[PDB]
Amino acid sequence: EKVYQVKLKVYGPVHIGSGKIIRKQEYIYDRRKSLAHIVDGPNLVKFLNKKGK
RNA sequence: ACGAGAACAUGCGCGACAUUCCGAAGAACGCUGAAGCG
Repeated sequence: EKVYQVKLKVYGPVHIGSGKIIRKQEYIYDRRKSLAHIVDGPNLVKFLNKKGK
């Protein structure tokens, strides 16, 4: 059995899904900075509970 | 005034000794998190 090393050169963006979709409520979108902060829900909820927010 | 009268078919003695229910054996074969775009 022969073996080879596959080199996938990405000429177009590739999205292998994970079965999980989030909405703009779940994560952060700084439009002016144009950056999306992916956050985890439990930490945000506990932070808001600590801050009373 | 019975071929009769007594007279335990009895005594000591382990169904016991040696033994692997093991030997061989892939829970794996195929399987794009993807299709349409409203």
